[PDB]
Amino acid sequence: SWEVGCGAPVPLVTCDEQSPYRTITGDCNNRRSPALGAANRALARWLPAEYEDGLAVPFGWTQRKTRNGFRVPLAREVSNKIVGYLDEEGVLDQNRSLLFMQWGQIVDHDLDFAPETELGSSEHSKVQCEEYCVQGDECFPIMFPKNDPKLKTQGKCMPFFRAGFVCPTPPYQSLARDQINAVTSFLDASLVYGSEPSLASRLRNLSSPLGLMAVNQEAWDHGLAYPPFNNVKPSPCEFINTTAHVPCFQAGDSRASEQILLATVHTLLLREHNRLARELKRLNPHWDGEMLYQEARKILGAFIQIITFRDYLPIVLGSEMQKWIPPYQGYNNSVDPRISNVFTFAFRFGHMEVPSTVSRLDENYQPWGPEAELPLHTLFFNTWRIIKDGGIDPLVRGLLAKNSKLMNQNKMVTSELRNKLFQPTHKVHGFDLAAINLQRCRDHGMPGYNSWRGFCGLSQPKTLKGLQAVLKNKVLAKKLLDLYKTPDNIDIWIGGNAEPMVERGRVGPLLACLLGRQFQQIRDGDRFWWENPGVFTEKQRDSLQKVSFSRLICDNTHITKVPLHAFQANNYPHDFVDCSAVDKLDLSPWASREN
Ligand code: HEM
Ligand SMILES: *[C@@H]1O[C@H](CO)[C@@H](O[C@@H]2O[C@H](CO)[C@@H](O)[C@H](O)[C@H]2NC(C)=O)[C@H](O)[C@H]1NC(C)=O
Ligand SMILES: *[C@@H]1O[C@H](CO)[C@@H](O)[C@H](O)[C@H]1NC(C)=O
Ligand SMILES: *[C@@H]1O[C@H](CO)[C@@H](O)[C@H](O)[C@H]1NC(C)=O
Ligand SMILES: [Ca+2]
Repeated sequence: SWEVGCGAPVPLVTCDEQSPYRTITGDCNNRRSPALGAANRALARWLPAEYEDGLAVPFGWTQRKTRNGFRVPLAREVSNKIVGYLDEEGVLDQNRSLLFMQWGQIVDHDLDFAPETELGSSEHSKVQCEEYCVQGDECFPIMFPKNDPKLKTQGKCMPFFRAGFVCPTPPYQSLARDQINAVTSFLDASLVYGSEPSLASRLRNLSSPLGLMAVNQEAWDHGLAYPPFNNVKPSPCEFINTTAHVPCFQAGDSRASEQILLATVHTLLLREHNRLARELKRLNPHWDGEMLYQEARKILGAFIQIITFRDYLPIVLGSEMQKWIPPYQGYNNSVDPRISNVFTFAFRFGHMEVPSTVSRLDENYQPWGPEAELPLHTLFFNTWRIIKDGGIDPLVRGLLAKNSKLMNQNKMVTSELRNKLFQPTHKVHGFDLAAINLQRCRDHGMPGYNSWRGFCGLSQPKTLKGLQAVLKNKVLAKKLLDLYKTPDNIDIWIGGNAEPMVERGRVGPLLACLLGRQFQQIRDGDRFWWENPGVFTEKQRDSLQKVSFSRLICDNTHITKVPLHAFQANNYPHDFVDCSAVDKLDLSPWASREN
């Protein structure tokens, strides 16, 4: 053992152990090892990390240092040759609503975040990276390949900063560099409430005993709540419209406002906590502040576990759903709840499900206004279009009535993310989400494609021919072997995403395995899973078994017509029924009467 346990973790964390509510930090879930499943620890390593020096350095950092006797291609080149595409016609998913994309990004944010390293508070190292494109330290710039239109217009590289890691922060190893997971691994609404105590209350409304979440005071949505503004300037949401002067939001998770449609969902969620607290009180007026917030918070994590596990994963995993996640068999103490370093890349399949435009729909679900359809790239860190362009209900309608993008081997990721990404502190709509992902696999030390196929007990192509049969694509196979030179070197993100989709799901076999096992572990390692006997009353569970993403829209917007199955593709008004026809979360079983 390199080190059996390493430094840099909050020491002052201790366990009640008979309390009914999860900690904010994830700590105390597991009794045998308390730190397991908690924020600010290291991502689990299902397989030994693979670095250039075997410790912390990434493949593609030292030019002459090959991986298996071959230079790894530049991320941007893999981006340009395989990932990109021009024609947006015929890419939409006939049977996946835009909500299908959004929910994956929401679930993913609840489960994992590996942030960039610090010490850039007043760093021109941050800038040195920006301006002179010099590779050093944590500055791991993405260099453009010769023949790249960004050479001509943007400079020599796209900045990129290595992710945070445990113990020594700048910069030390061993044990071989292990990256941080800043959020709780349990599916527990951390994205509404925060994963630090400091954030969590910062966000509660403690100016009153009602247990409500702190809302916006400087703006409203037909009298409905909006998430509070984050007052940390420099703010990028201000930076996108110097005029509009509208900052990003404050949510339990830092990425809330990365695009308007994620910000939107956050909104629906905050509204759900407040909405619920008023009710707990009405039925239980005696209940204090904490009692109200804790119990609403508990209802909420349970709602996310149900939508995720009953509605969402079956349609992501397909046939592969039972092979990996069999019907719940109760809490298992031996199960390692931690998110693995590789899941955070596996879950990135969502990137190829993001479309190039967002829509606003009116009451008749028709283009609301002159400019209802907008390019995705003018919606990164855009909050002003919610508050000042007539409200969320129309973005929510877009979500129901528009279609997710289908992953496509010849059409993987839209240019909106591929050439136009806005990243905070960097100024242009000019970054590349695909290249980022690849540079990151390398930063996080991921094992190649074949290691992961090995891990999942799948065949391991060694030849152009081999790869053709697995991907079922001759040209993709060939491009990939022309750059990688062997499948042993293919970055997992691309490797996994290249595989044709399994039956009735949205990922290949490699990912259905990577995804399948992770989620199974987070459901089986949660002392607080909702269906865990003892956590809710039988009664209470028969009341949650009814919740629906349709219901969540009804109870928290002025939309009065919704689909019954929100994630399949639903055209108005055939597939649309009035809210009246939809099952309500009967909170009656939460009555706690003293006499
Ligand atoms: C338009 C919507 C989206 C945008 C603009 C976006 C953008 C980003 C960005 C900038 C990062 C940070 C990458 C890095 O610096 O390494 C990221 C990471 C990630 N994305 Fe997305 N993404 C979107 C949608 C999604 C979806 C739909 C999914 C899954 C269904 C997803 C899953 C992830 C995951 C798991 C991470 C890594 C987070 C971590 O560090 O644990 N994203 N995305
Ligand atoms: C910045 O925000 C303002 C709105 O806050 C945008 O201006 C609006 O756009 C049209 C006219 O151009 C009108 O329908 C709105 O009523 C305008 N409002 C105001 C105050 O001008 C403007 O387009 C945004 N700029 C950018 C670059 O996004
Ligand atoms: C806190 O709750 C009180 C009581 O409803 C309300 O008047 C106030 O607006 C809330 N404050 C904030 C900052 O959200
Ligand atoms: C508990 O999890 C461990 C780890 O796989 C394993 O022994 C077993 O399958 C599970 N079963 C029970 C009954 O806890
Ligand atoms: Ca979580």
